Amino acid sequence: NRPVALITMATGYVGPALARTMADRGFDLVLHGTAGDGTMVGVEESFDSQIADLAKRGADVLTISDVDLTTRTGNQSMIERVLERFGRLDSACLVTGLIVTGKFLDMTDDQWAKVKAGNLDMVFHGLQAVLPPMVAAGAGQCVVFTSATGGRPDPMVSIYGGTRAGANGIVRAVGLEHARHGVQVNAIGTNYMDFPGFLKASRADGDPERRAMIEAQVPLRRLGTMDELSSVTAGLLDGSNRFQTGQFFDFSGGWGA
Amino acid sequence: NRPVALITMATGYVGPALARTMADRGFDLVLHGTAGDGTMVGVEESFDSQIADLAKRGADVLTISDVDLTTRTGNQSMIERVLERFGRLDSACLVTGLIVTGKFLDMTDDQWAKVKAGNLDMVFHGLQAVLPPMVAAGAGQCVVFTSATGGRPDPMVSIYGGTRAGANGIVRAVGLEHARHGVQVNAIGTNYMDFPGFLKASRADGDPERRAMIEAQVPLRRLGTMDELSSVTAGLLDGSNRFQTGQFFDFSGGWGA
Amino acid sequence: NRPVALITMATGYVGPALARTMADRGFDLVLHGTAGDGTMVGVEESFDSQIADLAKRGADVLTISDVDLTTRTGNQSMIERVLERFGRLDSACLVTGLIVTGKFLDMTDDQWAKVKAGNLDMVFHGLQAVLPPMVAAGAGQCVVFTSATGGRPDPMVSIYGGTRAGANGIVRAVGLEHARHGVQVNAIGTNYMDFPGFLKASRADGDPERRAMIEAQVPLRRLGTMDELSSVTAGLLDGSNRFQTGQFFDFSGGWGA
Amino acid sequence: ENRPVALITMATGYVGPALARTMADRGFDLVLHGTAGDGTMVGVEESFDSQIADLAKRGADVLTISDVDLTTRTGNQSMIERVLERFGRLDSACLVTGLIVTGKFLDMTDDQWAKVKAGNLDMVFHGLQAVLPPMVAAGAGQCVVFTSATGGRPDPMVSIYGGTRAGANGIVRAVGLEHARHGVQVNAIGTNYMDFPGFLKASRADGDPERRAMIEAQVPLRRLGTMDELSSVTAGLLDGSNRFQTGQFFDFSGGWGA
Repeated sequence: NRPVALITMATGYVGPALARTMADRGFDLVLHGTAGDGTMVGVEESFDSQIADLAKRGADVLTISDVDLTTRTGNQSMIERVLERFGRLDSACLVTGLIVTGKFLDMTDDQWAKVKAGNLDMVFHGLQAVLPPMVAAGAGQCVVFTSATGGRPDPMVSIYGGTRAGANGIVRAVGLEHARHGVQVNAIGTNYMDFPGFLKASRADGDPERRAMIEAQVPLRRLGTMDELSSVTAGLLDGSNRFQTGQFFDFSGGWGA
Repeated sequence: NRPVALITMATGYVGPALARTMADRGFDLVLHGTAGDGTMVGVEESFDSQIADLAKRGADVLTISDVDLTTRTGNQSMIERVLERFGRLDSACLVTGLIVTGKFLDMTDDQWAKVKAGNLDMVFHGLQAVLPPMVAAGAGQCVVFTSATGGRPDPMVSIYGGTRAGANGIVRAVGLEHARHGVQVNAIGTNYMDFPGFLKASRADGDPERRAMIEAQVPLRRLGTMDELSSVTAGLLDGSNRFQTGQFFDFSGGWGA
Repeated sequence: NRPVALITMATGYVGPALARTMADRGFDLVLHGTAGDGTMVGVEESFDSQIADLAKRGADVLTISDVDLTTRTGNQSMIERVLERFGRLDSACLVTGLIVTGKFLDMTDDQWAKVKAGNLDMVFHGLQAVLPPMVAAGAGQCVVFTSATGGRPDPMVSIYGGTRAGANGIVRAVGLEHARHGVQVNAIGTNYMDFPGFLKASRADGDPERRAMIEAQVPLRRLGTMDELSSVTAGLLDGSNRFQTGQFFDFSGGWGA
Repeated sequence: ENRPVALITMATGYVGPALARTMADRGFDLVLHGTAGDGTMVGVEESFDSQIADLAKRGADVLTISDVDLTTRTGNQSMIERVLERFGRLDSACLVTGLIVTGKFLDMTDDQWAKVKAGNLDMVFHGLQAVLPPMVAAGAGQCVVFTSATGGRPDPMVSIYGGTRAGANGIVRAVGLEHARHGVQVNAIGTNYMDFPGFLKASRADGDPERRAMIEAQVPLRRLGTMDELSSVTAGLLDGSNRFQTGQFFDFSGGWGA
């Protein structure tokens, strides 16, 4: 019997690559994201284009694209649909967050209201939904993607970086509370990754002059690739490492060290 | 003229002792308080008994008891009133939070909203109100009280400790973002303190067998007094130390070491 | 043109397991350790027996067991022999440390001198030996095994825990000082692992119920295996992840969260 | 009548002078250890001849100790033996430790490595071993070990120095927790960008405003810390007013180590 791996926001960021890598390791996948083709605001790899590659790797694919992951209902709905299809949930990769930057005294009630939703509510409702089935099974592995800024909340990223630290804080407590059930909850915070999502936050967009200045701010003088991030993320979701929980791993080329 | 120091939730916890020593250090006082049934500090010393003593120490007191610090309007209104009374704001001690404990999967949507309001809203709107008058003056010292759990979000205090950890991160960024203006924003996190609030929550206010057990959980084998906590807090708000900002300080007899 | 992977104290702990998986990933190997067989003073797997298996996995092997890794000579010499055999060093796993425990005030000038040599001198000399060949090549992946006590130096393990924390600090700085040359240097710190060393130093066999008392102390209620550890270790040395450096990874089932 | 005793090492510079004045104001008798001599000497920012005079006007007696090697058991053990014979008690101790060593990690020699270990680690291990017995017997005591803000963020060009300082904090943490049940506190203060010679020389900005202008700009609060500020914070951990912190590390670098 093939285990199941849930990957939220799987139309972009690490989802696609992680989906291919998790399939190779013998997992069935339940991708969540934005339904659509390459010409979409939040889609860089479509479901159908993915389902054909994951099927050649021997994986069945449930897809979910009609849930507000910032609410209890949307998260519980996703999990209820995952369990009726496959009847199990062994791994969950909850990608969370809304990026908002600027001066702390220019932040508005709306910005403050919506950064808590992306960075904290997605984590709280996401974990309340994925854990119950893992607790009953006696084994599970979760990876909550927060942000490297949570490890070092810096100026001009105050509310965004602070709430991410709160997310990592929740992850630690939750990772240790359910460790005695064989369920692992860990956090992975990235920064300076090579994907269009981060290219929108920083006005580099492949610009050689602006790209070089961004690559200069990281100790390893390069941006991270989704092939690298998927490898380490799968290491915490493929049952090959069951001795880490409640921890936060900075993945930013030495930036968050 | 005398420097002005604001103290929130000043009827309990560190408020009383802090105002006593700050007056001894030459500060005028703005004491904020609340008797709302849903508040964590409580009423340990009434403003009626405090203004009497603090006036014997040479301080003029402004009292505020009709503002909700979980909202922008309440905080902004509170700062309108201090600047009309004294025309300046130098030090600010923002006590925040709303205690909620339990197993992560037993948390309700309102317990999750009550902790976001106490632990994060009071800080976002509190800091957005005290900083402008300090930045204009080019000087200022702020201390926001979070909790020792922010440095170690443990099981059974997942969303409390977690949101405290998010507030400590906000403090880090804000304390650095406004360091250029000579503004200090630090955060103190306490635990195992000797005051009616904690004594009653742990059911050790009239129990010797309980206190002995409770105190054995602190490396220093005792509960911290408010004179100790005010002495440490006053050193970050009396002008004697202008070289620490954006930092978190554990105050728990080593529990958070 | 297979890349080379150096592993030290490869007769026990992670050495044996790591070698196999590194061989599985296409690495020629250089193994340091002691001579003997059958846990004969730290020999969990004799070199004679390892090369046999590592050869079936298509990996050449060089053995070194006559150097003192607490000195500049032994380390600089060990690398002289690695490069004359293969002419390259792409990965290095430096295992370091001599265990000492007891009351801090009962420690002697001898115990203090010993733990410094195992926990600090080995790291300092080791890194000065493996880095040069990687800096020249422009690529390299190093891992220094310290101890989970380095993330939380506790009583009864003061000098041992502190010196480990010193090792981590070095690894942090060194990992950042050479990230611009494309060289990674990270640290792993374990505790409660299922291997003769910890088992003997914790009364594993003899009071076998004591093992249950020890497992109760780990959040995940188990001892880690060298397969899990080698999988994580290999992931920082197999070239799949080149976006982390100067970081410390606790590996103690959450005990260091 | 009966005054508490406070031991301060390396008292001729850094924080010792400003710390000795505020401790005496708080009613403490003092034990000053330093590399004694006149102001014209290296590391001597304020001679004991002048310090002792100032502290007596503040109502504090003073004992001087200037012939011990604080990197060895014999030195610290002797220092404390002479402290007890004079005052019969030891209540507070501020152990200043370390020896600055910077540069690229590869360029580090066995002698540099051996020396940063003796300054950042040997002084801590032996110092705490000598200070704690009388404090434990007295059921109460407070120690502050001065490491370095680098211990909180070991950066490039300061590897072995910051690394060993990190270990120093780790020892302070373990030792601070192990003896908390005896009423004894041990904490660590790590500073940087302080306005005093030792740092001004290391940073290569002693007589240069242009370079110091750059140095201060590296600090969030855009200035260098003063010994009055540091002595104030330090005295709070040694004057009996705060007995609820131990095994902790306090960064004091204007936000640089936040």
